[PDB]
Amino acid sequence: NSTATLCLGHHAVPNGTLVKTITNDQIEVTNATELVQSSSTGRICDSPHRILDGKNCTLIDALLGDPHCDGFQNEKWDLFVERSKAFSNCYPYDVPDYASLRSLVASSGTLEFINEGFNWTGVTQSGGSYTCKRGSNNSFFSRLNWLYESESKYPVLNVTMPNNGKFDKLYIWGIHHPSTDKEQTNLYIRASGRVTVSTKRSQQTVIPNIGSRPWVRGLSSRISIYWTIVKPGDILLINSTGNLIAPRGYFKIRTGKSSIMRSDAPIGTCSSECITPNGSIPNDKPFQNVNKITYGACPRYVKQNTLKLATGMRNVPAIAGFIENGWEGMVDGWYGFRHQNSEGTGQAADLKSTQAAIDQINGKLNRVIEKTNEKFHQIEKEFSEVEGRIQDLEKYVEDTKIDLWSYNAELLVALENQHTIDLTDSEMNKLFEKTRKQLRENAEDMGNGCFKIYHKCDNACIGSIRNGTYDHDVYRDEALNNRFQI
Amino acid sequence: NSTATLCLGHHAVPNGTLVKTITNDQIEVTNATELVQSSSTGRICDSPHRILDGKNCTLIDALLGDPHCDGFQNEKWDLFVERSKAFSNCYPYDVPDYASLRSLVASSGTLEFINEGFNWTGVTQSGGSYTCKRGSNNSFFSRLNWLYESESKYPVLNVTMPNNGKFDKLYIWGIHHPSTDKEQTNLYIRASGRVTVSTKRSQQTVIPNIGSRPWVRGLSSRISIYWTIVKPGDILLINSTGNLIAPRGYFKIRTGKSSIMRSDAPIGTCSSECITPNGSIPNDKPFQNVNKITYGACPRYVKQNTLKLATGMRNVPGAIAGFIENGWEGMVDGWYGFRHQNSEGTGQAADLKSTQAAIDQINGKLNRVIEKTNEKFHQIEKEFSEVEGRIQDLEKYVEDTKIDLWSYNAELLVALENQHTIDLTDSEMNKLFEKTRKQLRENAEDMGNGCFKIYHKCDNACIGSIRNGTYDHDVYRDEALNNRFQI
Amino acid sequence: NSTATLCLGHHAVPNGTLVKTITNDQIEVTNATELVQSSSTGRICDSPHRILDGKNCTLIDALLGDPHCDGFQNEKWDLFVERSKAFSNCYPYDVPDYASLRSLVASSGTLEFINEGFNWTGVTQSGGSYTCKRGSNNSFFSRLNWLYESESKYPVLNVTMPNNGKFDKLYIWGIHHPSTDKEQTNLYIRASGRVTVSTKRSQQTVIPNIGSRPWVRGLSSRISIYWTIVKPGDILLINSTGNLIAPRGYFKIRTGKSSIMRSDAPIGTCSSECITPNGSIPNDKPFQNVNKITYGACPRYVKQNTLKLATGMRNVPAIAGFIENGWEGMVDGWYGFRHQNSEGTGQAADLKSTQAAIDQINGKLNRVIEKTNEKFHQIEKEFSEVEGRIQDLEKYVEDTKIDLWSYNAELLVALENQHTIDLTDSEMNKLFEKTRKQLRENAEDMGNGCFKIYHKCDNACIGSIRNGTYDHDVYRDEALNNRFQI
Ligand SMILES: *[C@@H]1O[C@H](CO)[C@@H](O[C@@H]2O[C@H](CO)[C@@H](O[C@@H]3O[C@H](CO)[C@@H](O)[C@H](O)[C@@H]3O)[C@H](O)[C@H]2NC(C)=O)[C@H](O)[C@H]1NC(C)=O
Ligand SMILES: *[C@@H]1O[C@H](CO)[C@@H](O[C@@H]2O[C@H](CO)[C@@H](O[C@@H]3O[C@H](CO)[C@@H](O)[C@H](O)[C@@H]3O)[C@H](O)[C@H]2NC(C)=O)[C@H](O)[C@H]1NC(C)=O
Ligand SMILES: *[C@@H]1O[C@H](CO)[C@@H](O[C@@H]2O[C@H](CO)[C@@H](O[C@@H]3O[C@H](CO)[C@@H](O)[C@H](O)[C@@H]3O)[C@H](O)[C@H]2NC(C)=O)[C@H](O)[C@H]1NC(C)=O
Ligand SMILES: *[C@@H]1O[C@H](CO)[C@@H](O[C@@H]2O[C@H](CO)[C@@H](O[C@@H]3O[C@H](CO)[C@@H](O)[C@H](O)[C@@H]3O)[C@H](O)[C@H]2NC(C)=O)[C@H](O)[C@H]1NC(C)=O
Ligand SMILES: *[C@@H]1O[C@H](CO)[C@@H](O[C@@H]2O[C@H](CO)[C@@H](O[C@@H]3O[C@H](CO)[C@@H](O)[C@H](O)[C@@H]3O)[C@H](O)[C@H]2NC(C)=O)[C@H](O)[C@H]1NC(C)=O
Ligand SMILES: *[C@@H]1O[C@H](CO)[C@@H](O[C@@H]2O[C@H](CO)[C@@H](O[C@@H]3O[C@H](CO)[C@@H](O)[C@H](O)[C@@H]3O)[C@H](O)[C@H]2NC(C)=O)[C@H](O)[C@H]1NC(C)=O
Ligand SMILES: *[C@@H]1O[C@H](CO)[C@@H](O[C@@H]2O[C@H](CO)[C@@H](O[C@@H]3O[C@H](CO)[C@@H](O)[C@H](O)[C@@H]3O)[C@H](O)[C@H]2NC(C)=O)[C@H](O)[C@H]1NC(C)=O
Ligand SMILES: *[C@@H]1O[C@H](CO)[C@@H](O[C@@H]2O[C@H](CO)[C@@H](O)[C@H](O)[C@H]2NC(C)=O)[C@H](O)[C@H]1NC(C)=O
Ligand SMILES: *[C@@H]1O[C@H](CO)[C@@H](O[C@@H]2O[C@H](CO)[C@@H](O)[C@H](O)[C@H]2NC(C)=O)[C@H](O)[C@H]1NC(C)=O
Ligand SMILES: *[C@@H]1O[C@H](CO)[C@@H](O[C@@H]2O[C@H](CO)[C@@H](O)[C@H](O)[C@H]2NC(C)=O)[C@H](O)[C@H]1NC(C)=O
Ligand SMILES: *[C@@H]1O[C@H](CO)[C@@H](O[C@@H]2O[C@H](CO)[C@@H](O)[C@H](O)[C@H]2NC(C)=O)[C@H](O)[C@H]1NC(C)=O
Ligand SMILES: *[C@@H]1O[C@H](CO)[C@@H](O[C@@H]2O[C@H](CO)[C@@H](O)[C@H](O)[C@H]2NC(C)=O)[C@H](O)[C@H]1NC(C)=O
Ligand SMILES: *[C@@H]1O[C@H](CO)[C@@H](O[C@@H]2O[C@H](CO)[C@@H](O)[C@H](O)[C@H]2NC(C)=O)[C@H](O)[C@H]1NC(C)=O
Ligand SMILES: *[C@@H]1O[C@H](CO)[C@@H](O[C@@H]2O[C@H](CO)[C@@H](O)[C@H](O)[C@H]2NC(C)=O)[C@H](O)[C@H]1NC(C)=O
Ligand SMILES: *[C@@H]1O[C@H](CO)[C@@H](O)[C@H](O)[C@H]1NC(C)=O
Ligand SMILES: *[C@@H]1O[C@H](CO)[C@@H](O)[C@H](O)[C@H]1NC(C)=O
Ligand SMILES: *[C@@H]1O[C@H](CO)[C@@H](O)[C@H](O)[C@H]1NC(C)=O
Ligand SMILES: *[C@@H]1O[C@H](CO)[C@@H](O)[C@H](O)[C@H]1NC(C)=O
Ligand SMILES: *[C@@H]1O[C@H](CO)[C@@H](O)[C@H](O)[C@H]1NC(C)=O
Ligand SMILES: *[C@@H]1O[C@H](CO)[C@@H](O)[C@H](O)[C@H]1NC(C)=O
Ligand SMILES: *[C@@H]1O[C@H](CO)[C@@H](O)[C@H](O)[C@H]1NC(C)=O
Ligand SMILES: *[C@@H]1O[C@H](CO)[C@@H](O)[C@H](O)[C@H]1NC(C)=O
Repeated sequence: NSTATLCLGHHAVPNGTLVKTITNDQIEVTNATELVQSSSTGRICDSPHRILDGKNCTLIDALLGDPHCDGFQNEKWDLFVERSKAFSNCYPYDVPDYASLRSLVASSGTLEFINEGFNWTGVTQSGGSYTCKRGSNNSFFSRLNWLYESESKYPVLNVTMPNNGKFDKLYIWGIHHPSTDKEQTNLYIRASGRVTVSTKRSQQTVIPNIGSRPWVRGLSSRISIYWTIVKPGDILLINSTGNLIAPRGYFKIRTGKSSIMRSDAPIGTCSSECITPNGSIPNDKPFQNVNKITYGACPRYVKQNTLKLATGMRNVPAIAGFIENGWEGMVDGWYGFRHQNSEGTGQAADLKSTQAAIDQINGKLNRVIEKTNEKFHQIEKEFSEVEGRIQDLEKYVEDTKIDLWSYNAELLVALENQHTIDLTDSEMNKLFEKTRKQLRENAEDMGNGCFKIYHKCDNACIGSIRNGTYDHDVYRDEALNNRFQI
Repeated sequence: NSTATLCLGHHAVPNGTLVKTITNDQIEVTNATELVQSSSTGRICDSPHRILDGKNCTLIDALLGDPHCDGFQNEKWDLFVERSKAFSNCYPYDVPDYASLRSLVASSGTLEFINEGFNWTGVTQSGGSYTCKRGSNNSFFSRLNWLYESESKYPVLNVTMPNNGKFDKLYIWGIHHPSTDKEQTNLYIRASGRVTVSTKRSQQTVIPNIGSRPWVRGLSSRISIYWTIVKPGDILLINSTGNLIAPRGYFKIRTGKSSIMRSDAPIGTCSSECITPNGSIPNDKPFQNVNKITYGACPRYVKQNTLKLATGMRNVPGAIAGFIENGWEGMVDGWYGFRHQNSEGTGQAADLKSTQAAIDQINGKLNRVIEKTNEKFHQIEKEFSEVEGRIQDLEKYVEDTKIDLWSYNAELLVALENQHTIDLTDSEMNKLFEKTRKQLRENAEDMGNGCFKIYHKCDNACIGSIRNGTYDHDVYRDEALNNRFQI
Repeated sequence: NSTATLCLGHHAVPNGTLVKTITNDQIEVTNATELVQSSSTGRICDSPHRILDGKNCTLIDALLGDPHCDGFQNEKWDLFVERSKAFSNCYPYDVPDYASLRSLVASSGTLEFINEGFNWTGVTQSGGSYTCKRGSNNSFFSRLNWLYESESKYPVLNVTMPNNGKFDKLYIWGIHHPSTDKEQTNLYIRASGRVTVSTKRSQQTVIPNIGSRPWVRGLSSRISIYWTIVKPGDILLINSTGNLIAPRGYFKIRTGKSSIMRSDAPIGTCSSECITPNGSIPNDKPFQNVNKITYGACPRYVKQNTLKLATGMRNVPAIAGFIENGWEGMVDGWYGFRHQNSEGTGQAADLKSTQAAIDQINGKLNRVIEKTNEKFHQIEKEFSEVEGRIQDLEKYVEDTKIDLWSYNAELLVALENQHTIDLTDSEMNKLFEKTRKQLRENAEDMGNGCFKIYHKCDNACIGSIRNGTYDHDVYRDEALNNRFQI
């Protein structure tokens, strides 16, 4: 035979993967990678973030100084983990705007407390209760000071505490709501008391409401917790005629990246930057389906449980070229040559075109994988109580956010996959045209991805075509003689 | 040395449509479809959602038990429709945080009420008023209990009601603000009263303010409405020495997909999943411009009133010529096809396979644009009757931010999709041309206008063999090479 | 000698610019434009928006009528600019909902005040203080009326003011908190006063708290500011037994595009639609990095400090064609021809293909640049105090928004640049194919972007190829003779 065949082709695999594009919902590619993190280890890694396990204590109980929370005194955290088993074991209390106090302490990230010498002359300090046992002693919240009558007298208190420092001061104080009038008059001589806590710019007044309350841990009395922030150069001024649960000092309030999370996941010895209530998750992938509640450098939450990014070309199950099919038998390259000549048949991968496609697919992998982590503060996203307007707005904000990011994730994968298909198809065409330019007038396109070479073309000659060193002039006379005969 | 011409082309229409792409603001295509729902029937369909027309009653008036709202007792709804003509015809009242009470009742979706036996020994029950007529006699809110003196005595009430069930209880109660001291002392012996309603985790104390308020429906007194939710295992405790408007029981409070909408649109007999204050709208399209207030499975609201998605190729208005120059208005039975000119005359034939390939891809993207579409969650309020400050600004800002982002998404999506449709329909034309040139081998030359000069005798059957893909170039190669390569 | 060479090419520049695409993080193009506004002039332009410089006055002090703010009476604004140097110099006061009042007045855009004749029979009007000097005399807030005892009597007030107009009325009023019981009884006979301000649909009751507050400008007393909006057809009813700081009328409350901004930037005589606290910025570009706080028609805020949009093709620094190289020596076009023939060598730009590429790039420039400005009202985005739940939600919404727009901006530039690279490559190939179709059998593709023309091809013949009027039949006999020799 005075001719040879040179076919251009691409590889194929027996186990393709379905992905989505702009055109079709399901197209098979040779390989893909998952972009949605859907699994967790189940453990909260104690590195690199400072994790603080609240165990039996809520953050507020550790703030007030519930006795079984004494170990939390002056503690700091990057992430405070509140357990569902936590409980209160001191004086029954409520906190108006509980969520806001819990949030502002959590964000501050410290329970550092500085005692201050308040001048409570005329009243008895450190009132206790059998409902707040600390060891063998009736006691009280470690950071609050229960004031009451001294010598059957409760003089009007007018006590000041200036902030001469360079930091903000967080003062926690309260008001005692006795259950009976006798109880009211025994502790505070008057049948009713008043508290005004003021600064240069603010004032807070609260009236105790004597009366029976539903029984909670052996009492029908209550304490209401309030807070006051005193800026540097401002002054705390306390006026009371009874029922004041006084502060023993202030908490340092700092600005930082700390937060709080509800979780029953065990704390483990490992390292992971992203934390969810289900446990830590890796943050290599750009999206995650584990939990919309996150802490740290985290993939963005989406509704999809899987989004596959194509990392290879379309998978397509005498000799023939790429127009017909792909080559499962080609394992050492993505594109290559098959030939038939006087020496038989052969196959060789084209490394340069293979690397050009691989470099682009790895290129888009870096862009899709590095424009990734959400890294700012998080509102609450789960609610135990029905609250109306503001809770509705929080849910609406989070739902709007998730739908937009789910849309972004869906579009990104479809656009990226369409481009991956296009670029891998383009490399095939570029190799074919490159080969056709080499052959000049010595070959004809058979239309199936193969060239009919109109001269004797041994393996070294075929190698020169794969080489880019084929000299068409050497064979032109023979080839034109074979092509243009009658 | 006879020859023939075979031209490749695509169709064109006289009435094209302008669409947008990544490049141009206006490019004419053969066909397009609208993606923004911009019209409504004006009618609220009563299916498949349970619609409840409030008619003359607000949701709160039906909750409290205004006499002309008695027909709303124990009713449920998926969507409560409040009319602008609604009015109150009972005791003048106000509700601190009205919007929150209205919202949580609306979301619960039921006015189911369970009477309970409270112990009001020592006081007179069921106080009435002439401004709240029921039938012929002075009456009051059906679900509220006006307590006052018994035998010139109002003992300190200390009444309990445990929650021993497995669901939450919503208690509606109130406080009477008399206009004069005589009124205060006649009904409630002391010159001032107190109310404390508490649970294990909450307590609410409110002080009546005796005095005249502006005249409303014949009275200068007021009732202030409050509410309390009691969890299972918790206990309601009521302590009062006067002015208490007592509850007669609790409302069931549920968690579900119910809501409330202000609208004057009539309710109709039809079926439609998306409801807006303008009426029901179809939800086939991905976007809508009718109203940012929606209920049900609805297209997403965008600022654009039209977004046209290309569903055909670019529209482009004696020898024959191919696709390079123009399109073929005379081709009606296909999108791509052939024209030939040979010894037997001229002819035209559509290529069915390549036409379907284009249509299949365009229908493919039509599905993707339409299937990832409906918003399916709860909606905050988006219109406001009073100017309120911080929280209302944030609600408006959230909604404005959302709409701008979805408007951007819709604009980009249509421009990308249209660019791809133009590109794929152009590609099908080029692939059909390349497919033909591969068949002809050395028997033809590209004339540069979308046509081939075939350098051999090429009768109608021979032309048909090229369109059919069965043309054998070897049969004609000798004749063709002789015609091509002469001096 | 009896042949010619015709090469197809595109231009190149020595100083390319790096942009991003879908594939690579850094690809050099001939030209690009910046999409992120990152600089400000430092000046707030007084046009075309009505700027009102508060100078020494906060908006609230101008509202109440602090004497050194008398010049702001009845003033209007599009944007009120509050300075950090502002101060109060009247009676010490607080506003329980300061931020909300400041916001609704700012949004209304006017301090227009309508005096009304209230019936204060039985009390003395226009109470003053030495802490609020107007000229040289004890005075008070210009818009408030300090009522107190007349003839050692303070009768119970029951005063009405109906709204019979067609607009809403904003009433600003207050309550006096005396520091001692002596002040309380001297001004108001009773040891305590009560105020109820009501309408058909609302009622507000407030109790003074007698007692010492921290020293502010020589006094320990306070005024608490409250407000009431009265709709058309509604009625204001004021009931007082002491301590009432009465309104002298109402402020007009309008609905419009006005707002308030904190800034120390100087106000300028210039024109700029977009204002930031750093100063006015141009709004030609679609995005900006200057400040998330904006007023007017503004580019959207993004985290990126630069986003470069390609406005030219990839930059690729005898004769050869585009397969190898770009042509830095081609300055008058984007694509063109280089030839070698019997009359010498030459270069010519192809205007049609250059304009086709430029028109597509200018076309996408309009779409990227014209659909751009945010044109609605803005929440607060910086906070002086630590506040809890609602502030967290405000921060979270703004952070969510900025990340979404930052993502949109990144994806848009990557897609646009990929398409710009692709469309400019396509124009080069289309020009090459157009030339190849013209030449028919008279030339062969040399594989480097050049044609070998197998006939004598003078300057006029080359011109006919570039003009699209080359007649291949004229030269086909000569060309076939040179090509097909054996
Ligand atoms: C329910 O709430 C009311 C309101 O706080 C509570 O009222 C208190 O009732 C006691 C009697 O039970 C009053 O004490 C009496 O005052 C007179 C005044 O002279 C005195 O002579 C009597 O010996 C007795 O001390 C008390 O003043 C009153 N407190 C207020 C603020 O009005 C009531 O106790 C609550 N009941 C329950 C069961 O919670
Ligand atoms: C006003 O009404 C409430 C409603 O009952 C009264 O509260 C009740 O007070 C008694 C004790 O005074 C509580 O009984 C306790 O029950 C536990 C359960 O085992 C038991 O261990 C204690 O030894 C004691 O028996 C009862 O729980 C409590 N009810 C609620 C709902 O908390 C209140 O005392 C009345 N106050 C008056 C009349 O002043
Ligand atoms: C404005 O609101 C005030 C605050 O409630 C109302 O004050 C009430 O005024 C009446 C007399 O004007 C007081 O009643 C009198 O009490 C004395 C006490 O010795 C008695 O001797 C008289 O026979 C008469 O009953 C009433 O106590 C007082 N309310 C309170 C809580 O102190 C006033 O009525 C309102 N004015 C309006 C709406 O015009
Ligand atoms: C405190 O002042 C208010 C208002 O200055 C007094 O309320 C007024 O009471 C009169 C008495 O009926 C109301 O008269 C009504 O006039 C309309 C006119 O159309 C008429 O249709 C009614 O049948 C009735 O006669 C008047 O509307 C009402 N004003 C308001 C704003 O509600 C109040 O009586 C004073 N309180 C004391 C204790 O003096
Ligand atoms: C502004 O408020 C004052 C006080 O609330 C109103 O003045 C009061 O007007 C009534 C009727 O004009 C007076 O009643 C008269 O009392 C005299 C005895 O002094 C009696 O001889 C008459 O037959 C009549 O009953 C009332 O005394 C008077 N009170 C005061 C303190 O002057 C005044 O009408 C209000 N202004 C307007 C425009 O409504
Ligand atoms: C702290 O705040 C309380 C109220 O929030 C202020 O209470 C007031 O205390 C004075 C005593 O300095 C009381 O005045 C006295 O009343 C007796 C009894 O009639 C009288 O005989 C005396 O001549 C003297 O006037 C005043 O009633 C009381 N206020 C109230 C509303 O009851 C206290 O002054 C504040 N202390 C400081 C240092 O700011
Ligand atoms: C309740 O306690 C407060 C806080 O200790 C007392 O306020 C203080 O009152 C004194 C008396 O005038 C103020 O002294 C003044 O200081 C200024 C600033 O240098 C000075 O220029 C004056 O000549 C005068 O000496 C002091 O500033 C003030 N402190 C605060 C924080 O307000 C108040 O006196 C007590 N209440 C009663 C009724 O005594
Ligand atoms: C399928 O594609 C993935 C992603 O490109 C390949 O996984 C990468 O493999 C290289 C070298 O083996 C690593 O350096 C990358 O970190 C891997 N990336 C990811 C996301 O895993 C994988 O090798 C391909 N072939 C398969 C899975 O058979
Ligand atoms: C991670 O944990 C959360 C809750 O801690 C899981 O969310 C619940 O999933 C169950 C699965 O049946 C649902 O029934 C609940 O309605 C979900 N609750 C909430 C509040 O979302 C979540 O499924 C976990 N992630 C997993 C298992 O991948
Ligand atoms: C809604 O309320 C209006 C106002 O009361 C009702 O219209 C009145 O209806 C009664 C009874 O038919 C007539 O006697 C009155 O003459 C009507 N007045 C006016 C001004 O129209 C209306 O019927 C109510 N409709 C419903 C469904 O409750
Ligand atoms: C549906 O009704 C709404 C109002 O319920 C219309 O929206 C308002 O229409 C008026 C009339 O032009 C405008 O002045 C308002 O500015 C519109 N408000 C908003 C938020 O858009 C809306 O145009 C109606 N749609 C149809 C199709 O009738
Ligand atoms: C690089 O591209 C920019 C943008 O296309 C060119 O700047 C434009 O120049 C025209 C004509 O002078 C102006 O009408 C446009 O307003 C300009 N646009 C922008 C965004 O500045 C610039 O000339 C190009 N540079 C080179 C060297 O070609
Ligand atoms: C803003 O207020 C400050 C402080 O009152 C002013 O500074 C005073 O300026 C005037 C002349 O400009 C002098 O009479 C005073 O001696 C300055 N210092 C003081 C009073 O401590 C400033 O001028 C005011 N600026 C404006 C624009 O009103
Ligand atoms: C515009 O002004 C803001 C604040 O006045 C600048 O942001 C601050 O920049 C400094 C560095 O100069 C940082 O230390 C602060 O932390 C920044 N604060 C905030 C809130 O961002 C901003 O850089 C200015 N931008 C321009 C273009 O002038
Ligand atoms: C197919 O199987 C091989 C080994 O059997 C594996 O390496 C490859 O990842 C698989 N392909 C895909 C797309 O998972
Ligand atoms: C938590 O409380 C339970 C029940 O009182 C107790 O058995 C357990 O030891 C506590 N754990 C810690 C860490 O305090
Ligand atoms: C505390 O205040 C009293 C005034 O009641 C004062 O006499 C005393 O010096 C102050 N300091 C003390 C007791 O250390
Ligand atoms: C291919 O090229 C190499 C050098 O690039 C040469 O050594 C070899 O002989 C050529 N022919 C083949 C490999 O058939
Ligand atoms: C235009 O497109 C729509 C939707 O793709 C299709 O239903 C309709 O039949 C098309 N019309 C023509 C004339 O092609
Ligand atoms: C209601 O409460 C009163 C309180 O004095 C009590 O005497 C009476 O027995 C109670 N009635 C019933 C039916 O339980
Ligand atoms: C294709 O169609 C033409 C016309 O009917 C005919 O000449 C030819 O043999 C057909 N070949 C097929 C269907 O394989
Ligand atoms: C096109 O330009 C060539 C350059 O020489 C010229 O020969 C020819 O006449 C021109 N034709 C037209 C139509 O401009």
